[PDB]
Amino acid sequence: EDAELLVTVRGGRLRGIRLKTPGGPVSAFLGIPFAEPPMGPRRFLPPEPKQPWSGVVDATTFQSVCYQYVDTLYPGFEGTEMWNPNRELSEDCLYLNVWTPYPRPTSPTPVLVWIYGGGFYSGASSLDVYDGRFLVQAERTVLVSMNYRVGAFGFLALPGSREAPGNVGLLDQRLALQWVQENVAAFGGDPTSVTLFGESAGAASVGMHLLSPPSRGLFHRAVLQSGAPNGPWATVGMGEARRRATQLAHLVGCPNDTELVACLRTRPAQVLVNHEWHVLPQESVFRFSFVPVVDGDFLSDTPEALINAGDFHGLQVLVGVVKDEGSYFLVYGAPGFSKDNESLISRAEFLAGVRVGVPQVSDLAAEAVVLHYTDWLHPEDPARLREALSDVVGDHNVVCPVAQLAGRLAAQGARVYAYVFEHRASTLSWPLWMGVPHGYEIEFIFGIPLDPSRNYTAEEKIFAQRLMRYWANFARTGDPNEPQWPPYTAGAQQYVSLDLRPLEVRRGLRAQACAFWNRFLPKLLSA
Amino acid sequence: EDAELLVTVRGGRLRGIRLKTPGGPVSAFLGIPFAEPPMGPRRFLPPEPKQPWSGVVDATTFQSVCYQYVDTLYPGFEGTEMWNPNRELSEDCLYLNVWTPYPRPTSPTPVLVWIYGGGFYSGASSLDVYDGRFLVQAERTVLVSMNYRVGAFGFLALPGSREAPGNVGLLDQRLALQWVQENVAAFGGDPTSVTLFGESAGAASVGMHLLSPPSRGLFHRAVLQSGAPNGPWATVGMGEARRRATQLAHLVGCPNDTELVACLRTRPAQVLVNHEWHVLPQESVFRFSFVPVVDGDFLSDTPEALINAGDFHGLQVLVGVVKDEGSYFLVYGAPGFSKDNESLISRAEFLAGVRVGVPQVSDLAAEAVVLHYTDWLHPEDPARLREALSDVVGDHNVVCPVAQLAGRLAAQGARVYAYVFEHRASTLSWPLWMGVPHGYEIEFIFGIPLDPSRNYTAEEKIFAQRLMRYWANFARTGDPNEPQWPPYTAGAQQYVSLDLRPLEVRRGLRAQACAFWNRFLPKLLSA
Ligand SMILES: *[C@@H]1O[C@H](CO[C@@H]2O[C@@H](C)[C@@H](O)[C@@H](O)[C@@H]2O)[C@@H](O[C@@H]2O[C@H](CO)[C@@H](O)[C@H](O)[C@H]2NC(C)=O)[C@H](O)[C@H]1NC(C)=O
Ligand SMILES: *[C@@H]1O[C@H](CO[C@@H]2O[C@@H](C)[C@@H](O)[C@@H](O)[C@@H]2O)[C@@H](O[C@@H]2O[C@H](CO)[C@@H](O)[C@H](O)[C@H]2NC(C)=O)[C@H](O)[C@H]1NC(C)=O
Ligand SMILES: COc1cc2c(cc1OC)C(=O)[C@H](CC1CCN(Cc3ccccc3)CC1)C2
Ligand SMILES: COc1cc2c(cc1OC)C(=O)[C@H](CC1CCN(Cc3ccccc3)CC1)C2
Repeated sequence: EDAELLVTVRGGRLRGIRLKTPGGPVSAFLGIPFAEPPMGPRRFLPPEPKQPWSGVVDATTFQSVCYQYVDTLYPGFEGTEMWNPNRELSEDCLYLNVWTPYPRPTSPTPVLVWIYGGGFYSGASSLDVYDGRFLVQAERTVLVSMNYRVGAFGFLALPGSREAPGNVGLLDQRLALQWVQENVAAFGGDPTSVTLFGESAGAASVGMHLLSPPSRGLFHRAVLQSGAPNGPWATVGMGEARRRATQLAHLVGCPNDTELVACLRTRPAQVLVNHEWHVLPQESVFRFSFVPVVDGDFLSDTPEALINAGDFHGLQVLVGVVKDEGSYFLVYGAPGFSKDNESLISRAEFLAGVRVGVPQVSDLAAEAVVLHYTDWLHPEDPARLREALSDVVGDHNVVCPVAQLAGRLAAQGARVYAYVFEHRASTLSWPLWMGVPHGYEIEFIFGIPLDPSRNYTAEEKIFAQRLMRYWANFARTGDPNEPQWPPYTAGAQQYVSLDLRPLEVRRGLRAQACAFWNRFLPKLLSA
Repeated sequence: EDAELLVTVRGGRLRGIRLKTPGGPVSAFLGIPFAEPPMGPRRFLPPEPKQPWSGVVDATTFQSVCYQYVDTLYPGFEGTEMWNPNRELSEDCLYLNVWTPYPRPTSPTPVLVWIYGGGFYSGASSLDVYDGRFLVQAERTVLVSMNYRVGAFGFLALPGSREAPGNVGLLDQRLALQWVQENVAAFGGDPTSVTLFGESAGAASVGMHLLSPPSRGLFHRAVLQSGAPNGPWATVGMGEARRRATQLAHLVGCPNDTELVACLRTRPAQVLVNHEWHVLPQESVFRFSFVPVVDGDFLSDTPEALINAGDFHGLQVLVGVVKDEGSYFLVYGAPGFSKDNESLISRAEFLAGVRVGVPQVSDLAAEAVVLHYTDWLHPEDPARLREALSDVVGDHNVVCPVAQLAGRLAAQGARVYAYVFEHRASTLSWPLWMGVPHGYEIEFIFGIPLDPSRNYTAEEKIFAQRLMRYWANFARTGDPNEPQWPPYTAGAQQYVSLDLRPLEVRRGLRAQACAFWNRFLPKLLSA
């Protein structure tokens, strides 16, 4: 046997596997249990630490994916399938993965912890696009990724109840981070240099750990890609969480909070998934039924309030967005959109699309959106309308929540670096009109282009290596730099473009659009 | 005696004067009485037709200027003095002026009728800049201009009362127009071709005659320069007119409508003028105490409603603005502004200036203004802030009311031509930062540069001749064209730039800005 692939952690012994990479081997420990399986009476409850085991746990393959909806929108299309579960679904799903250089580092090595996105309703650490093998070999880090509960299993909340307190998926993440603190040294990782990074709901997760004191001691630096805890999709208030939980019970034949959860616990996991989208109150894109709930516990206040009131001295954070954050979402409900035509919508479809992209706001707020995003010299031009609705959804859900987070953190003591990712992958299957869509920077950060079996270009490989170096520099030092990448500040608002050309420094994260969403529109909604 | 200078009109015989002009002689009949002097018991009352006289009235000089405030902001500065009364003040002021070619035309000639601006509180037909001799000689038109009551004497209203019904200044204008119908043929003018033109409050007056049926039979075309009847300064509601009238009475020692007006009729004219500005409810620029009142009589409803509900087929209209409608107004009250420095204001002064320029709106509405007019990449640049406040005032008071009117008229049957006047006069006394300010296209339309005694460049003389041709072409044919000047439409929104260069066609009268003022902001104020 190979001693490099045998590790003893606090709970017992593990057997890993040696993996090939174009640059040399790496060691991988996949499917390490970090919590007791949250099944049966355990459903909806906070995770409990995994009890010690005798013998050797086989950490040689990815474990199951947490129960979740499977996207049926374009069956067999690789653009949607790459995000779907690639292992069987199970509620017995709380496992994490460690990648380390081969042979294992003997001196403490900086740790990256990946939190996957997927709207808090989907995702898995086993997806191909999250393969940590390239980052670990090229940049000599330890990489950890964990599965955490999603959808009703992670975030159904009956606030006040002990049975379904909400946010347990976030506690799954915290438990994995405590696991890293306690065991990552056994794999050569340095528990004193832990950088959290995540995308979309994973980024929103990272931010929530920044704003929750019990988690803030489990890591040192943060990377938020295309997501933020203050996103209008990332949290729900207590009353709407209760209504969504109560409607879900009703749709599956249930029924006292205790009595309601007890009946929910009797239902097959798949039954809850089958009705998940039906508890959304209005037609929408970029909205998800079961998300973190602001209840005073995990989050003592709203993320916006917590951001505006925080001392962030000593924090370095790396944030950014893709060029077209909104386009991807339009084909899941905006009238007139399809990946298979050019989606050259009419003004009437644009107007209807605005209510789908900004659901549950006053007619006055919707008019304000139409005012800002209409070119009144070309009010009915279909191409401009398509781009404008994509900007509405992208600005409102991603860019402007990210800009607000970065502005407040910088103005309150944190060093912030900002990027816009502007390269469209040669391999992208989605239509050209979607531009650079949500999620398609991840494969470059993880160095997937280095995989020879895939058909990336030679400068795409160099680009991936640049990005891995930036990300790993930030993990090691708080500074992505080795043309220079300057910090983002509330005044100068500098960020860099990431593409095949050299770094170009630019100003303003859609500053005009984000003044509307971050400064004016809240005032309108309060009055 | 000279027969060219003798004319008989319905009220009796008139003697005029022969005027010299760089291009040839013109006949002028200045100071023709068209109403009984509205003095004593007649103050605040509708005008009464001039009773016929025996003998010959000498119409040889301008009559007195209607009682009015005199601008004291920069004493002896020609930029302010040129607008101040150049004849003694009197309530005995209801006289009009006719200019005709010498010798008198042999065939019926098109008539231009000028209505001066001055915020409805000031102005006079005698000002040097309204000298009709050049238009008449260059373009062989008949030109008429009238005095009409201003300030409290023209527009103090106690709505419902017979003693101060309001709008008598507009009835002064209407009576003069009836005089033109009955008498202009005696000067060679064609009463079937009468074109109204006016600037600022005169433009708004022209517009109100378009929307008042009794006036509509007295003219055929209209020209609105830098003003519109739907401007937020040009009308007041019944209750606010009553409150201003009542506060004016209170401030001059007056306690029943008839008893109140009777007490006011005893006060010296100058005493009413001395208190005129004190009835404005809030600190402001571009607001005037006594303006046309929406009463159900002269205006069946608000100008905005009448515009939106009217059939305008068969109407030709020429409308336009200067490049910098707002700058002039800032030195009358916006903090940090002066003609004598560069008025490089701070953000704090800008914010304060926005409430002065947009008085009596909700805090939320003010925030919406700040959002649209702040460049959030340069929120504090003094030069940009100065230009932004000027655009706020120019867009809100002039450009966007003119654009709304032009768009509605075109879409409802009228042929519309639109211009932006972009030439800054060589002789201009105001600082360079004001650009092309409110009012400074008038001297070119009237051909004042052809006066040799003045020091205009030769190119300005050519330019004035071009502009007179456009105006007279429109007056004769409804079409300024002889590069072509296309009609303005709600869709294409085409207009021409007027300066020393040839006609350049452009699109949108500040369209992004005016969507905010005309489409969104009203919805906000009602909610
Ligand atoms: C672009 O596609 C949308 C969606 O239609 C789907 O994709 C097309 C490629 C084609 O295969 C359609 O039949 C598919 O349904 C079109 O909008 C749809 O129009 C139909 C009827 O005309 C309607 O029943 C759907 O609800 C519409 N989908 C909406 C509103 O989201 C759209 O018209 C296409 N654009 C074109 C053809 O120019
Ligand atoms: C630009 O001028 C304004 C107006 O001030 C007047 O004109 C100046 C040329 C100078 O002679 C001033 O003293 C005049 O009062 C300045 O704003 C004024 O500032 C003073 C304080 O110094 C204050 O008492 C006034 O109320 C201000 N007036 C207004 C209308 O706000 C302004 O500071 C000057 N800007 C410069 C010099 O950059
Ligand atoms: C089935 O019903 C619905 C399903 C969805 C929506 C609305 C729905 O109806 C309201 C959405 O808005 C979602 C659209 C996202 C699906 C996942 N992808 C790929 C991706 C996954 C993870 C990270 C980054 C990208 C992005 C768009 C799904
Ligand atoms: C004394 O108080 C005030 C006086 C004025 C304002 C506010 C005031 O206090 C709030 C204004 O806003 C007015 C500013 C105009 C004065 C006349 N001119 C010249 C002109 C005359 C006729 C047509 C076109 C231009 C333009 C600016 C006057």
